Amino acid sequence: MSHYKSNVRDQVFNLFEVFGVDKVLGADKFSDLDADTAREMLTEIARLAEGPIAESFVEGDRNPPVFDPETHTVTLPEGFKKSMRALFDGGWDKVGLAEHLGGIPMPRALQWALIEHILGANPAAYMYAMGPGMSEIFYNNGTDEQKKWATIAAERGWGATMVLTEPDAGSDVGAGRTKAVQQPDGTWHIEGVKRFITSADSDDLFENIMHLVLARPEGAGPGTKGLSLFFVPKFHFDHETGEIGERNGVFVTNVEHKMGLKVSATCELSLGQHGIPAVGWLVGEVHNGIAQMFDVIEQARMMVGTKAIATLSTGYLNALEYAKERVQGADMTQMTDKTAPRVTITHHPDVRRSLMTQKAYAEGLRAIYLYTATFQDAEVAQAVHGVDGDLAARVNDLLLPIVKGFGSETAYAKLTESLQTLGGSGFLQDYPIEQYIRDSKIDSLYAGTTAIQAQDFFFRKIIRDKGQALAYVAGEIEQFIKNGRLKTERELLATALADVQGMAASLTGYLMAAQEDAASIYKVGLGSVRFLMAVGDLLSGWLLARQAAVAIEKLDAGATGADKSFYEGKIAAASFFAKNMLPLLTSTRQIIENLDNDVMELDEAAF
Amino acid sequence: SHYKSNVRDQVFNLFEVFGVDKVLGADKFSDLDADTAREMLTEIARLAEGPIAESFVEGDRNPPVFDPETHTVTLPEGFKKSMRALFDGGWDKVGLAEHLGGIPMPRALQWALIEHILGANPAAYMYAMGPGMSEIFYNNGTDEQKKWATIAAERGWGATMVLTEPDAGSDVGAGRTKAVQQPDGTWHIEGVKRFITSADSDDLFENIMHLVLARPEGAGPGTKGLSLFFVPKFHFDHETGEIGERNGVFVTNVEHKMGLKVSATCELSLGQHGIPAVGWLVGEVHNGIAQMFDVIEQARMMVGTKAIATLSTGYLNALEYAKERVQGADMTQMTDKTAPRVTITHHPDVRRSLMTQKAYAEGLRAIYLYTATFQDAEVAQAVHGVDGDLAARVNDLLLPIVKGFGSETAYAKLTESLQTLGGSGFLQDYPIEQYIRDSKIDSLYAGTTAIQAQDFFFRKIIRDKGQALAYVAGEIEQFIKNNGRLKTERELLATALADVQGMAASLTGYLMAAQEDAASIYKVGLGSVRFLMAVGDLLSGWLLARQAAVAIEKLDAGATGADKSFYEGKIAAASFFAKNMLPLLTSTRQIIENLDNDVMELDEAAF
Ligand SMILES: CCCCCCCC(=O)SCCNC(=O)CCNC(=O)[C@H](O)C(C)(C)COP(=O)(O)OP(=O)(O)OC[C@H]1O[C@@H](n2cnc3c(N)ncnc32)[C@H](O)[C@@H]1OP(=O)(O)O
Ligand SMILES: CCCCCCCC(=O)SCCNC(=O)CCNC(=O)[C@H](O)C(C)(C)COP(=O)(O)OP(=O)(O)OC[C@H]1O[C@@H](n2cnc3c(N)ncnc32)[C@H](O)[C@@H]1OP(=O)(O)O
Ligand SMILES: Cc1cc2nc3c(=O)[nH]c(=O)nc-3n(C[C@H](O)[C@H](O)[C@H](O)COP(=O)(O)OP(=O)(O)OC[C@H]3O[C@@H](n4cnc5c(N)ncnc54)[C@H](O)[C@@H]3O)c2cc1C
Ligand SMILES: Cc1cc2nc3c(=O)[nH]c(=O)nc-3n(C[C@H](O)[C@H](O)[C@H](O)COP(=O)(O)OP(=O)(O)OC[C@H]3O[C@@H](n4cnc5c(N)ncnc54)[C@H](O)[C@@H]3O)c2cc1C
Repeated sequence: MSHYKSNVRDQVFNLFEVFGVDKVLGADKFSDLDADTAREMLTEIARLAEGPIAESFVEGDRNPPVFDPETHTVTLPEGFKKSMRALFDGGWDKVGLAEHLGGIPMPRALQWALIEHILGANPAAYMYAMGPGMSEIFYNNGTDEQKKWATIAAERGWGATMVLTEPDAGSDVGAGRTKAVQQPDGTWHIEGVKRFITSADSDDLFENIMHLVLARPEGAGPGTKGLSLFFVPKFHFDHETGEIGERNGVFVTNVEHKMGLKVSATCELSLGQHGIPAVGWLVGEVHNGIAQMFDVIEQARMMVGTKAIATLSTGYLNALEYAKERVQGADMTQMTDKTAPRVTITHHPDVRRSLMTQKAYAEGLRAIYLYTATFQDAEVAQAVHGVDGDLAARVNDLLLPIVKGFGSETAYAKLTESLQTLGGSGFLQDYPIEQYIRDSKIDSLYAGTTAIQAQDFFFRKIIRDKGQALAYVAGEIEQFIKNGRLKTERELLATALADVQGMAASLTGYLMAAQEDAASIYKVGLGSVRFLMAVGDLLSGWLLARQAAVAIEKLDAGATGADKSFYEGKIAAASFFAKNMLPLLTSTRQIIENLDNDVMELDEAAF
Repeated sequence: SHYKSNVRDQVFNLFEVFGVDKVLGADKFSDLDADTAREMLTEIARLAEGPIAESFVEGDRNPPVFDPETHTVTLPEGFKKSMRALFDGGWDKVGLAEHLGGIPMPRALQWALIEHILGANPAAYMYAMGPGMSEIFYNNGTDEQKKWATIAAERGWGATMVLTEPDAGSDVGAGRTKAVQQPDGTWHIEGVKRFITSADSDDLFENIMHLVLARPEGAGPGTKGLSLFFVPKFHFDHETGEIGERNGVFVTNVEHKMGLKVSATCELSLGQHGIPAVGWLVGEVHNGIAQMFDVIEQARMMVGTKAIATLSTGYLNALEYAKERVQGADMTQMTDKTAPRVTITHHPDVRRSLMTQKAYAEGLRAIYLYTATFQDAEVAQAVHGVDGDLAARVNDLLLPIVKGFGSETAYAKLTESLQTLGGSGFLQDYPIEQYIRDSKIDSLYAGTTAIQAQDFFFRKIIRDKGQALAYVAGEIEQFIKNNGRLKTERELLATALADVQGMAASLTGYLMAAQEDAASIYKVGLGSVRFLMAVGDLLSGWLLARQAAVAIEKLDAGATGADKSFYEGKIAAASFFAKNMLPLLTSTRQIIENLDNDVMELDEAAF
């Protein structure tokens, strides 16, 4: 079979046995979707991901997209286009799409679990297929007239792009110089060159593409808040019928050569530089670009983190299958006996340490993104957590930099253990892990670098939030702590919580001390990413412990066979993570408590 | 041009810190002075930065192509040009014994020279490892065999080490390749070997000497039944060296790898194509694994230096980018969206990461140069006051540090080098993504990190009765006890030293409990790799601190300009490492002190 090793068993356990998302299924917005159908959908997309979607994982890498300068188009490999079709023909492009655009209503915790499987099998496939959901974002932000266009874009399944980055404006989006010039008929002419645009062309996958392009109107202010968002389609079209018309002046001029994620065309997007204007329409006919664009950035950040977690999961499972089957060496209890029976490497403790590490973090991460997703529907947050819409929004925003930044960095780091398990064979392309790594290194970069995530997590999602969302999550962790076979984990989780509390209190000191000493703010930057990672380790230990608490209930209730084995591994993962991962936060708090600006005062030439 | 060298740091280490110049001009190195050595370093560094780094990208993008019916590989023209450059300079004969045409040199200077090739195009050095392996065959050979070794050395033949079979990788002793004795005293070798580096080399050499482990018919099991054989690709005149008829050792496969592509990694079939693979019993004694380990020691030393070289040019590339790249405002001006833009070396997190790349890069350069000062008894005497026997013991202790800690550290910290480049870090246009891909293998070949950790504990500490480790502990303890501008660094080093002693005592405890309960040995396994990494971090902080003390002396004396900056960066690096990396070992010690066999007893099906 294929490279993509699924785990719907773990998804359902999270959705149903731990977070209780089924408690909303069958009622209200999800009236016509019951718990059984949800499991069947999860099983269906997992089989589609393992088959036709994973079919072209290797081809997309070894036979990558090509730029045609004769036509300013991109060619994609045949096998990848075949997988794209399999996804369209199942309607898996309409996941969580609003009902009035042809989607099936769902809790987003379910939606992202469905999404995970595509991202584990062929992540670029899902990215090419985010058009409809970006069309919906255009709908929510559009005028009534534009809402008709957006509807056409969703129903005909046009592709879509996020167009922010320029050569001199990446994390500083506000530094972009692309301009918008208003015309007499109310349209705008966009003029500029954007860089690193995903899916900017897609060969003949779609009949049109919607480019969501950020630009600065003539005479607008500086920074992000001078920016406006424009709807710029690859082709002109009839605003009633949808009939595709004349080519619009927005062309790809180049296709990057990347370490991984190769079948994802990443292009220089040139607007107006080829003899026809790039006409764009101002979204909602208001000047509000960076706020509007962030509805899409927020989705992209959720996707990138889930992708990372999706890829660590099948990394681990590939490594496990290999370890179970590979004979090498004697049991360590028989080390000196050179006649002793050879063993499979799962008998070797460093192998078992590295499998338990991959397992605990993979499953720990899956819980986080699903937990995060239970705060994205007001109805689910109320039903499962008892929190009103405003608190739900805030905790979702708090948790996104975790899903993206902590997921980003952990999945790549732990795939090293994945590959390691294969011994020398991990370095061969014959096995999928080296590509998992190359495909995953980008997740720490696009949709905001990890540092950008950490600076958002602290400055916006905590400080500007006055600690409300952070205080709410800490409250749930404390409640689990204060409540037998779980006493030791709880003791370690209590240390870990104090440690994170320590780190937050320390950093906030450095920040508010900056008013009498401006250089103090650098200590916030020096610690922000480490603080983010600790919060991600704290959440993983907590969520993993919750899961063990339930596995104990189900075991005491008499689970047997394959179920028993599953629940037994939750206990193992939870105690391992408590004992081997969490303690390191104590020394991290202390390191953060003793930060200084020596590294800032040092002259650049001394590096 | 991708490769950024650092002769200055090498000289600073060799001369101002370790005083390797105290042997130049006397005894074995009569005819080589310190001024000459500085010149050899800067020459090979210029060659590596030019003709040898020139084909780094080409070797990767246009990797060797295998012809299966000729059993040969074609290497890309540009890489072969680099090899001839290496040859025309005698850089294939670095440290080779004088009686083989080599220039006598202390091994510390030798690995310093080699570092440049490994940084510019590591696979080029591997192809060029022939003469040094001929010197090993020489040392282990009969008088008649010594004549062959000399021919092979001065004629510049390539060479391989042939151990791995499909089901014998870490367990070399499981290998089934057989050796059949012939009436005249030769042997016919029959078997298939896997993953053999440089097993074919296009036309770079007129012969290749395969050093093959094989089990003579009727010899015992495990590694002790093995014997080493001299198996030449071509038969040759034992007197004149004239090349004769092809020997029956043919490559039947070449792997497709994640990185290090230009290095042919071949399946080697001995005796399978109707022509016998004649082999000669090296030294005409049965002592294979002992003999092959002379080469395995070399290979382990090289892999580590390779990992370290790759991180150094990784960091230096990252530093140049960060110096030139403008993005964002100073965070003391974060709120003002009209504040001047700054180069990213101003941003705390970028400076945290550069400091991290620097401290580890230069910490690891010190470790491998330190290790190399115990590989000449003459140098060990002059620089350390240590007799030949302890010198060999200390060198054996440090090799798994160089290999195990060096491989894992370089790869991980390269993640920071790529991050510093932002999105451009994911592009092939820059060399870091290849650094990563080319570097992942170092944790695997020449023994995996688990194998390194296991060698380190059981053989280099326990079987050693702890005597080498105690010597090193002494030198760290002596540095702590000795100005007061390093008082904080010394306290942190004292903690760390104690923490590592904690680890070593704990693991020794688990070993001795296995006398009464064999399963306790698993605890040693669970902690071995963490322990190895701990000793590595300790050594880096100790060596970085020694460097700071010498930089303080040199700054106090009135250093200026570029020298001043260099010395200042050593101080900042030693202080950062002590305050940001060393404390984590305390947590690690507590984790090791509390290991359990839960993860061992768990049923495999629960993973
Ligand atoms: C196409 C499918 C596949 C795509 C895969 C990935 C695609 C990409 O990579 S797209 C390029 C992604 N680019 C980024 O993510 C930018 C990363 N850099 C940052 O985020 C910086 O921190 C920013 C925010 C750009 C710094 O600019 P500032 O002007 O300095 O930001 P402010 O803090 O002043 O906020 C101003 C304005 O911006 C909105 N905003 C900021 N942050 C958020 C968040 N987390 N969530 C929602 N909105 C946010 C706000 O509207 C804010 O206004 P306010 O007055 O402060 O409320
Ligand atoms: C030329 C192009 C560049 C090539 C680049 C490298 C390519 C490669 O990867 S080459 C293949 C490398 N293969 C390995 O590294 C094997 C890794 N596995 C191990 O090392 C295992 O731990 C071994 C040692 C194979 C375990 O087998 P055992 O029989 O169980 O070993 P013992 O501990 O009982 O000792 C047996 C015998 O071997 C000698 N020995 C062991 N360890 C060493 C070390 N570190 N250094 C020197 N010699 C060693 C000893 O002679 C020992 O006998 P003794 O009675 O204990 O003295
Ligand atoms: C494969 C790929 C696909 C992409 N697709 C898209 C797309 O579809 N749409 C789109 O709009 N963009 C896209 N991008 C652009 C991507 O979002 C940017 O690369 C990313 O936001 C980082 O910007 P940059 O490359 O300019 O890095 P830089 O902004 O130059 O950052 C370089 C380094 O500086 C650090 N840094 C920068 N500013 C700060 C600060 N204020 N504080 C601390 N550290 C800082 C960063 O951490 C990083 O390590 C894509 C990029 C890639 C690689
Ligand atoms: C690019 C490349 C080039 C190579 N070149 C050469 C060459 O020139 N010459 C040569 O002789 N060999 C060469 N090799 C072989 C290489 O040395 C082996 O791949 C390596 O030693 C690991 O062996 P293996 O692949 O069989 O993996 P395995 O031994 O099967 O390792 C699988 C996993 O099990 C673990 N494991 C195995 N045994 C134990 C144990 N006892 N205790 C704890 N953990 C254990 C390992 O750490 C690893 O995580 C090369 C390999 C590669 C990838």
